[PDB]
Amino acid sequence: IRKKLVIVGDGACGKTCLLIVNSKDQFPEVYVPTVFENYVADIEVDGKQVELALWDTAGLEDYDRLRPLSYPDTDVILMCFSIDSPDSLENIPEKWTPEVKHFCPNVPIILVGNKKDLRNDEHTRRELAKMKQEPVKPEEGRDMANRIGAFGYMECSAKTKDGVREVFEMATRAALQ
Ligand SMILES: Nc1nc2c(ncn2[C@@H]2O[C@H](COP(=O)(O)OP(=O)(O)NP(=O)(O)O)[C@@H](O)[C@H]2O)c(=O)[nH]1
Ligand SMILES: [Mg+2]
Ligand SMILES: [Mg+2]
Repeated sequence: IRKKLVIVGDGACGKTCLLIVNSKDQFPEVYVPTVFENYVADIEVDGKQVELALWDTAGLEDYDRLRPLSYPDTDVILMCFSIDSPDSLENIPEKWTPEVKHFCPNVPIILVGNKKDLRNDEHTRRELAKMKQEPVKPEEGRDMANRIGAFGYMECSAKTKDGVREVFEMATRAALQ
């Protein structure tokens, strides 16, 4: 069984790192903005054997006209924000859902909060407190998931691996149904 996954979301919100930790076990050393990229992951869910094509896309506006070339015939979308960036969550209904809904109107969406390891990070909390902000709360992520009609809401850390497996298990289930 082959299924296609496309990952989207604000620049630097952790998309590439999430695909790599899942499919190569290594955590990339240098932050390099994505143009486009492809990876493959073999996953097994409910005794079903699945070869998941992972289509990585650009968060940078520089590449907005390129990103839609990745959408044909998608089976599941991972729509991401970073827990260290409340504005990246605000941009989910502003830009990511409108775009996905247009190109892939009925494809299931998993809303994914990345960088969970930064929720309790002192530097992050101090930096955001300067703007009278704080890390995204799980309740806020889950509210947004409901608002946009996502299949599910998941949090993870590519850095520590917490929750990564479950994101891809959920995405595969979604892709199969
Ligand atoms: N603390 C922490 N940092 C992370 C995590 N995942 C990625 N990062 C860091 O965040 C930066 C951007 O990550 P990356 O995956 O490249 O982001 P992206 O969403 O693919 N960006 P683009 O849209 O530009 O391709 C990198 O410096 C990376 O090390 C995570 O789980 N925790
Ligand atoms: Mg990237
Ligand atoms: Mg915005």
